[PDB]
Amino acid sequence: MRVLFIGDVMAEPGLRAVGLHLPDIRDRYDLVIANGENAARGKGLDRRSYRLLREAGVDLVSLGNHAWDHKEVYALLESEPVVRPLNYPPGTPGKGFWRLEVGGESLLFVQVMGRIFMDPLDDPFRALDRLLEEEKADYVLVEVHAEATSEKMALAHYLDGRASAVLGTHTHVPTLDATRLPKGTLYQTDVGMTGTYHSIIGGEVETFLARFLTGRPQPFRAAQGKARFHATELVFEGGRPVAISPYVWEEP
Amino acid sequence: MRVLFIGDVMAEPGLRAVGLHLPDIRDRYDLVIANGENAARGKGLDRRSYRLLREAGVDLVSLGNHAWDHKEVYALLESEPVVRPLNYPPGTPGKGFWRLEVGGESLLFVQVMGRIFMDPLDDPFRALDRLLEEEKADYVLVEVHAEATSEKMALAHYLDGRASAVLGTHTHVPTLDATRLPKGTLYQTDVGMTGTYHSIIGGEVETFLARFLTGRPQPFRAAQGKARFHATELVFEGGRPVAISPYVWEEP
Repeated sequence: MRVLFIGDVMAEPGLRAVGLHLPDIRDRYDLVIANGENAARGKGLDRRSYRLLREAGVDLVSLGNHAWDHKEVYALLESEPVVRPLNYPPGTPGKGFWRLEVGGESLLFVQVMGRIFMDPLDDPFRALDRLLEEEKADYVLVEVHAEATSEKMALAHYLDGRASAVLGTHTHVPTLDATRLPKGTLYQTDVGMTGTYHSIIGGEVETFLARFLTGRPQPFRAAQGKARFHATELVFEGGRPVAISPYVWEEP
Repeated sequence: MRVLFIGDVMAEPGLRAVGLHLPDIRDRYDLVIANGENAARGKGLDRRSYRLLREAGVDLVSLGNHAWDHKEVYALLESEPVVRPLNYPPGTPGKGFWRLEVGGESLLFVQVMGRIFMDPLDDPFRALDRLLEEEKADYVLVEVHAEATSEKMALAHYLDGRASAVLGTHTHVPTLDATRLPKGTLYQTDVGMTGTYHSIIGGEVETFLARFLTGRPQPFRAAQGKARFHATELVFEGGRPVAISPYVWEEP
């Protein structure tokens, strides 16, 4: 099977890039997965954004810690192809994984959340052991939403030979390190954000700068401008991880 | 002038890569700068590491938060082309910037330390303002050694039009976002590490994997393996930043 994972869809720019370009390339994949944690104006996921992602060809959407920003996410999380970090404590709405079926083969998608430099949560390492224990598929893709590169790599290595591929997100900047670990698992530190980089982490330049220059609070505002579409191609065949390719498209 | 910035040279592997490869391409540049903060076994810069980097063709070595690990740096800081973060408080040994000379033109190089998810230091934003006011040069290259991508992009935009180029480091993974800001400043979140990626951030996989699984301390151990040479090329001509290009060389 051929899978395309779309990195963090920011606000309008991110949504526009996906809706504008994905249709032109959907023919090339069996499944498309995209992180839509900030798909709604730069904060949370809402019904509108979700429908737009799906209409562009997205089969499954992952979140992050900005997942509870909208009340519209709960409805989505319980009846739609949407997943929040598995890493969350018991009694947390939604699912931490999703099983995708395609042409006789299955793919288990798991999103997990890093802990260093972030809010304390369940051990992502052992949460993955428990999940891989009771859930089997031909291929396993694990999204590591985290700040620390070492933590992402520690998870990749801990998952080597078990997961088919491990892709990191949340850092909003694409990495040039796509490779395969010793036991054959594909890995990339960060797929990057899809949205406009004519910003600072997707936020409005002056607003974030003021945030850094004054040390005082600043209303979050999403930047607007031409965007970039960042995703990573993954090929899985023979129960094996075959290739990983960072992809990029620019809004004319 | 053509400047080459070699990203965080890790341990012996990093050193081996620069020693073997830099000599082969040195003639292509007027200036070569390399972050050597982890050059000594992974922690600090010693006489052997520095001498090796200089022998390969490195004109100026930068440090960072691991600059004080090896006490041999203090003597190096007083007489050799070595700089530590400008960001540090008064009374800190060594210089925080350095002026290089080529073909009559001048290059002001400055390294600055990030503050988010790091030990608190002076405001780098206003520190750069103070430096750029008193120090002038045909060109200005700023190294932003930080963990947070938002802080690196914030420093880049605050420096737009003022610095010829702004390159990030400390993350140990090259970013595929080399571009130019509105006022013409060249930028890149992270040049990446030069050393063996058959590890995690350069440490032995088991060691760091044990740190995440047990939550108990593990002394740091540098990993040995085949290394990669990661750097970024900078073209400065006519007094304007002309181009930025990530560079890669794999050790066979």
